[PDB]
Amino acid sequence: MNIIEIKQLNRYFGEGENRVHVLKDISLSIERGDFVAIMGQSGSGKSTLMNIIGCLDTATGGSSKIDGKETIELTNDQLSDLRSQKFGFIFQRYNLLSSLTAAENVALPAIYAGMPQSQRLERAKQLLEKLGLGDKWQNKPNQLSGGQQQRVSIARALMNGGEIILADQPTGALDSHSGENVMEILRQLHEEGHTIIMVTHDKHIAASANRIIEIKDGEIISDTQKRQVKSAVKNPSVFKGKDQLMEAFRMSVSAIVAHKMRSLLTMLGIIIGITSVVSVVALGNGSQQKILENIRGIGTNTMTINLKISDANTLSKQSYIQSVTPNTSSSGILVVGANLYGIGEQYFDVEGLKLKQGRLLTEDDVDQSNQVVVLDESAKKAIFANENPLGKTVIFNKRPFRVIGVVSDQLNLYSPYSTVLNKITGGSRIGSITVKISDDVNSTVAEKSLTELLKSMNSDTIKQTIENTTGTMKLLISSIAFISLIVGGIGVMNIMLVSVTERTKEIGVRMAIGARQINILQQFLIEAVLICLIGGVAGILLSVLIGVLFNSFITDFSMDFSTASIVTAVLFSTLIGVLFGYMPAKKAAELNPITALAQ
Amino acid sequence: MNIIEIKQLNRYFGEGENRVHVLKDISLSIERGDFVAIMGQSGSGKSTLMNIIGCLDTATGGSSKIDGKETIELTNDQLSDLRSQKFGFIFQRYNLLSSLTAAENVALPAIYAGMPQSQRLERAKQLLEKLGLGDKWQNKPNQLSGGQQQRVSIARALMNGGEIILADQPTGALDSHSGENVMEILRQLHEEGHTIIMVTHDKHIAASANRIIEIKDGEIISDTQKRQVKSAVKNPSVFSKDQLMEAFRMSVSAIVAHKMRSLLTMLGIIIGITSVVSVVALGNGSQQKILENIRGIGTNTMTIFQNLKISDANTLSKQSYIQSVTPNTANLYGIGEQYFDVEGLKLKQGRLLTEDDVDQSNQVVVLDESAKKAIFVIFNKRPFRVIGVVSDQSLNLYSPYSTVLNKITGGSRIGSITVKISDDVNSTVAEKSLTELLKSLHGKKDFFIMNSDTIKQTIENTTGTMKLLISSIAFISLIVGGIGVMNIMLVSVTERTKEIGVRMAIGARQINILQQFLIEAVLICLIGGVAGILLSVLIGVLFNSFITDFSMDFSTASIVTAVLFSTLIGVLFGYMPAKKAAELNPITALAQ
Ligand SMILES: Nc1ncnc2c1ncn2[C@@H]1O[C@H](COP(=O)(O)OP(=O)(O)OP(=O)(O)O)[C@@H](O)[C@H]1O
Ligand SMILES: Nc1ncnc2c1ncn2[C@@H]1O[C@H](COP(=O)(O)OP(=O)(O)OP(=O)(O)O)[C@@H](O)[C@H]1O
Ligand SMILES: [Mg+2]
Ligand SMILES: [Mg+2]
Repeated sequence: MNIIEIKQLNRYFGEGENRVHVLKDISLSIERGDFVAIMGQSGSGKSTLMNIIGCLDTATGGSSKIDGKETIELTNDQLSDLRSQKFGFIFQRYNLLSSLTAAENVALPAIYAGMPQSQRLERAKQLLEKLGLGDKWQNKPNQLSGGQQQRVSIARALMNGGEIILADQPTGALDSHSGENVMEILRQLHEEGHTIIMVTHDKHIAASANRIIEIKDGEIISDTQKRQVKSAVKNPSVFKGKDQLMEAFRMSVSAIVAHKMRSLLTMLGIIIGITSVVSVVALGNGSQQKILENIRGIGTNTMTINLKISDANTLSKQSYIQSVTPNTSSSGILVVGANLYGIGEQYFDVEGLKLKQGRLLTEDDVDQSNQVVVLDESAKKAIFANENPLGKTVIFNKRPFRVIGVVSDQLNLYSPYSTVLNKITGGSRIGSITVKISDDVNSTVAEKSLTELLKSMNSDTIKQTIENTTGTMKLLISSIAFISLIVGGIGVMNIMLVSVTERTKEIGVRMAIGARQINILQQFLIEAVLICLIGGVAGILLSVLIGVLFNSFITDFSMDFSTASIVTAVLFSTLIGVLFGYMPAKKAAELNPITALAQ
Repeated sequence: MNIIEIKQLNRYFGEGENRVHVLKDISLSIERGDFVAIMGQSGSGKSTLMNIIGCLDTATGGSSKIDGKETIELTNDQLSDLRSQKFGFIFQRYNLLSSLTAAENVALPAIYAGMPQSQRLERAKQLLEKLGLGDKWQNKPNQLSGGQQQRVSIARALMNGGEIILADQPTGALDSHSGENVMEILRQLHEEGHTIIMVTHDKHIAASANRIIEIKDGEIISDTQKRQVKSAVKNPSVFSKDQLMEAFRMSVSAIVAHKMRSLLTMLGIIIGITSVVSVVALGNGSQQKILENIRGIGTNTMTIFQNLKISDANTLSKQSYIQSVTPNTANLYGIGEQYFDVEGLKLKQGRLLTEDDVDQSNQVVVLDESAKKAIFVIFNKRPFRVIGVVSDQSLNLYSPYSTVLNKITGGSRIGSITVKISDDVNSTVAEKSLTELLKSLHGKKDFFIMNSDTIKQTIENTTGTMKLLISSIAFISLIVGGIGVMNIMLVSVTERTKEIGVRMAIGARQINILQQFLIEAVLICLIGGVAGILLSVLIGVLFNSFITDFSMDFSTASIVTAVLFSTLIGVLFGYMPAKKAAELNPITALAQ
């Protein structure tokens, strides 16, 4: 029977007293196949009605039925089907996409329908040929006159060959010639079985119509028909219960290339949120190595202890003891022109004394009980003043000694324990045994692991301030990485929330021309991940370049990276940049297109 | 004679092959006061010519003279004057500011003309009345139908009473009633001496013009005059505190109109401050605890290992770069008054050697923690009364030097003198300052100075590492937040380049733009700044309360640096784009 059935349709805008009655109990039925022209004074509710017909708005009250199916009760996907294939809409203000070409803007509604890309541009190019724009098929909207942009919008509405053709003032900016051709086009579509509902003010245009309604003050005044209307059985239906993503991907790349700034800035906000978190973790762990190393080098940790060399020999065969020293001293007199410490092979490693000049007590010296002495930094300057002491001799208890090297501090003389127990004091008993406990093993554990291992005192203030300042450096690195991470995240959020919501109009258009709710989320997720995992890649390998640059010029300490921070910094900056690139696009795609088109 | 003289005027668009010839050697002299209607096929160059006449575009070649004065040769403020007082422009696409009410949009061009605010709204409301929109004066453009929007535009163009009214299809989206009413307005203004140039496709509209020109493919085909033009009398030429007080009011509304943009940008600088400050203060705090953990491992001393008198040490202790001094001579260490402060040894139980013991050569000994636990005295068949114990760091015993040189060994010559070098004085400076200070006393030798200062080394060595740390992560976190503002800022203002093109076409001067865009920055900069300096404060309070370890010790140099950097950068990027737009041709600014 009818194709559109409106009854008791009311419409309101505003809050009240700021509220206005815009469509008042208007009841209208349009007969399938008609050519209806709507006329009225500016701001009388015409466009408001057209939107509720084309499923871009939703009336406050009353019924509206397309092919007898109540529109409000349809589902969201069902409604999108109507806007894609039943309705072809010519927007008053032409509502193109400013980044797409003429042809691209025409074929857009056909992508969500689902025809091959090759078929689209040829048709879109032909629609522009009919409407006199074949010369300008590549120009973008802002490279076209208003009248041309209008005809572009016309071609779009005819791209999917929709049954109904809602045309809100489709001639407004067109000359008589261009305008007549458009009416030639619309007439021939009426003649081929199409339904036309056209708002206009030009009477010559309204002449091409069979029926002419007049609206005024939200109510319907006139109703005129020249002829009766041929009958027509309704078309079958347009309801659709992989390639969809191939297209979504192509759209998202183009979009990204179109908005070079927004895109570049966005990925650049992700780039930093990664490298900043990564560079402080690696600068933090780098300055912790040096600081702890500078503390370990201020002295060692040792455990001074029937104690024969075979005890200190097996003591050195552990992995929780890295060096050992048998000990024995002597108090006598020296001569050139005191204390002679009888020490072990590794004593200069057990106490951290470092070699200044010459060499230290080798293994041959302790085996043969050599009469060789290593001098203390102090006792070396006092005896020899500023002259080289290497080789020259000293006399301890009328017994020669050949100076072989100098060491640092914490008169003192260091000779083997075999030479003090054979050539200075005699006897076989030694004073004590000293061991250098490893840096990793626990302190109080070894103090009881040596009591056990020998039966079969210790100084550890460095080993304390090490563990004490490693807990401090932890809290520092840990709490500045947390800042930089929360910083760079809110950095992505801000630039993502802005650059996305700044295209809520674009969704409103896409929804008006057929796209389904999911079609939007597809290309906006693809837009995010595609811009986030390129910013991510650029991120992990921009901090690399920074490390190299740093480790090259900087000498104090090195920037050592942590693959945990890399992961955490990337998986966080993208998990947050994708969430805020999706959330806004979704909230827009679920708005009534006209409410999305008024932003 | 002529109010508009256009000769040889050409115009192109694009880059060959993408280049098009749009206006082709068109010469057209319009007589002052006339009423002209231009017609032609869609895209024949009508809007282009219209923009050139109104000083919104500029021709590739050929002349174009308003009141005989060449246009290109005019200054950027002389044009801005024309657009405000010579031309009233009705834009084909109506080009309203979405965030302004219907009345606000119409009065706008009167700001940059300098009219009181109470008079603007009353006239704007009246103009809307004359166009039938007095019912909707509060409505924002998206709360209006296309036609209504068109009439708001018409109203705006007539706000400054410009002599020339460049109407580009003023009646396209209007019924005949409204359209004719608009024609009644234009027809009367013509009577009152206004010049009218009107682009249209309606012929009934064109009839109401004495002169009718038809353009096709960029050339002029038709030129028809019904009656001769009424003789013309040339009109007079038309060429900061308030100006700014208005721009401020524009900035505040602009900010409140873009709540998200604003809250996000000011949040962008809030972080750029809190981060920089919170890392400078987390670092300086941990440094204190680390440098303290190192200083507590030992002191720094310079032992002057005969000719060594107690008056030497007595004068040595009277410096500010020396904090304590000690004469020095089983083991019984004849030591001085402050020896337990020189080496850092601290008191366990009992007491230390007082000034009465060393003065009286008392026979009292302070025991080492190791030599105290093993035994529990008589040193060389000479009693000694124990009095205390110390911090360990053979058997060690501590007695006065006066007791060892009198009751144990004899002799008046001591062993050495140990001084405790201060924490702030440089080391190698003191090693050469004591060689001088004591040499002035002439008591040399010895002066064979030792210096144990590895602690004083491994603080300067780690303070140089902690410096490079806090200094390079404060540079990161600063560069980070600085770009974070640039991003959010460089978008937010490029987002409104068209708003500028509107303001520039409708009268504003270049400077007028920079005024309200700077005030938009500084006003949003120094609020997020305040929000930043005191949000970091609250973070410190939260950190110092729950964390026992190192306290977050702030710096009043990073506070300044962070703020003055996050604003100077947010201001530089709120201005740079706004200024680059306001110097484009208004049409090129309107196409974005
Ligand atoms: N940026 C551009 N790049 C290339 N060509 C352009 C550009 N802008 C406009 N053009 C072309 O130059 C011509 C100028 O059109 P103009 O703006 O004068 O439209 P018009 O004559 O007012 O048409 P209508 O009557 O439809 O409004 C058009 O044919 C258009 O295709
Ligand atoms: N968001 C809104 N808030 C308040 N009022 C609104 C809103 N949107 C539209 N209106 C009002 O609803 C009415 C309907 O406008 P509509 O767009 O239908 O006009 P129209 O019939 O298309 O006229 P034109 O020929 O000018 O396009 C107008 O009077 C307008 O002021
Ligand atoms: Mg309308
Ligand atoms: Mg035009």
